[PDB]
Amino acid sequence: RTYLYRGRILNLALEGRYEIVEHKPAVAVIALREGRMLFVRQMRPAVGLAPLEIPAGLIEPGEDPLEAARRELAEQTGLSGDLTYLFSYFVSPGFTDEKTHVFLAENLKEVEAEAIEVVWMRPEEALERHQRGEVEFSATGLVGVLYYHAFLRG
Amino acid sequence: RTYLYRGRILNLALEGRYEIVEHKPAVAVIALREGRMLFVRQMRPAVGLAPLEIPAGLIEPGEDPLEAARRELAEQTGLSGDLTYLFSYFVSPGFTDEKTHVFLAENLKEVEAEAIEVVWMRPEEALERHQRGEVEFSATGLVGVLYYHAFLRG
Ligand SMILES: Nc1ncnc2c1ncn2[C@@H]1O[C@H](COP(=O)(O)OP(=O)(O)OC[C@H]2O[C@@H](O)[C@H](O)[C@@H]2O)[C@@H](O)[C@H]1O
Ligand SMILES: Nc1ncnc2c1ncn2[C@@H]1O[C@H](COP(=O)(O)OP(=O)(O)OC[C@H]2O[C@@H](O)[C@H](O)[C@@H]2O)[C@@H](O)[C@H]1O
Ligand SMILES: [Mg+2]
Ligand SMILES: [Mg+2]
Repeated sequence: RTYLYRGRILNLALEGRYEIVEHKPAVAVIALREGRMLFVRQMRPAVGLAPLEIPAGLIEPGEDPLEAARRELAEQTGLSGDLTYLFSYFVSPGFTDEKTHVFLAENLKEVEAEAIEVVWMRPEEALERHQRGEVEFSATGLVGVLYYHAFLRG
Repeated sequence: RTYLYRGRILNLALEGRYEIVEHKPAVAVIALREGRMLFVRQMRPAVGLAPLEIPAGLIEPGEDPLEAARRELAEQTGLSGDLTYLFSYFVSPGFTDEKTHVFLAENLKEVEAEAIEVVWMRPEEALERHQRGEVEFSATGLVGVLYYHAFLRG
């Protein structure tokens, strides 16, 4: 594997004819309260718009998935809760090694008090808005919506 | 936006301090038959292993999402069916613009007869195997599993 670029959050490598983008692993937090899911939005230069996501971020040096999940939740929404590991997935294995660890957060409590918009919204509404072409989803946002519909109803 | 590299399936650009990887849009197909979901596996150099995915691929020039979905399904599994658009998501909006359009396939029929392994498996089994640390998920594979659990049971 030869490297053509070593950047901040990614390295561009070449493994034969395969173009490979190395990327730090990430975490995402699914949190439901009073029927609303905790989404977040921020301008994403890579896509030119603000998709609907759930609290997510990169795992920092010395951090394990659970600790990163806790930090991301607090820094982006000012909340903390009881976290449970759910599952993980490679965002796009065809070209990048970015792996995302998803957690569920319960018993949320505000521990703290601008570039990231906190968007509490019923998953049913996020889905319909998306179906209407009004809002876009990040993989984390869609996973949160589907997860809710499958195991958090009732 | 300045470009540091223009490759086969991706371009590495720089927009200010933001590192941006341009990538063609993709499609993914969710198909269920007799309680089993249609997964596929192939060695992915980017991650060094074969994660559980669902039929997916890049949209080619002149192709729209639906046509790409049809082509991918046939080329990877030799099947065709009635496709319905479900939703879309950006795989990792924090650095790439890759957008994936997900479809549901029904009334599958074999129209055709080696690098891609066709893996028919009950979503419940894929989830438990993953939870056991035996198999990894691509975002498409996880989305398929969650989608099934939320709307295809019974
Ligand atoms: N990192 C890569 N760099 C260059 N060429 C690649 C790479 N990965 C695959 N290819 C080439 O592209 C062809 C595959 O085309 P597709 O039809 O798009 O199918 P596939 O790549 O297997 O799945 C595509 C989509 O699913 C996700 O897992 C993946 O992230 C991608 O967005 C193959 O013949 C292969 O030679
Ligand atoms: N393309 C980029 N290139 C360089 N730096 C970036 C980029 N995108 C964001 N950053 C920097 O990284 C910091 C964000 O760190 P994180 O805690 O990781 O949170 P965030 O990037 O907002 O979400 C991370 C994860 O969610 C997905 O949407 C995204 O694909 C990523 O895997 C910000 O302060 C910002 O300056
Ligand atoms: Mg972070
Ligand atoms: Mg293709």
